[PDB]
Amino acid sequence: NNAFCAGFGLSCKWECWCTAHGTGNELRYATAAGCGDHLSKSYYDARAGHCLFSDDLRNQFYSHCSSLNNNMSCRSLSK
Repeated sequence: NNAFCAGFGLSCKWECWCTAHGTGNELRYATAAGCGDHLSKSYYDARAGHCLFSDDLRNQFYSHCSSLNNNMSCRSLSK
């Protein structure tokens, strides 16, 4: 849900991050720049350097990583 996800990083349904073209390396700073305060209802997890959300904000996050010339990878948090 949005309350617990954006608030504590709990009950989130998606975990996404920007990745570098060519190497596929995770890019924490690019990820942070489009998460938390930059994307309503998202939760930036500084330990993993990943962006989490309950609502499906993949389109919005995709646009962000792309604007920086990066790719995006997401994990569905499936039960």
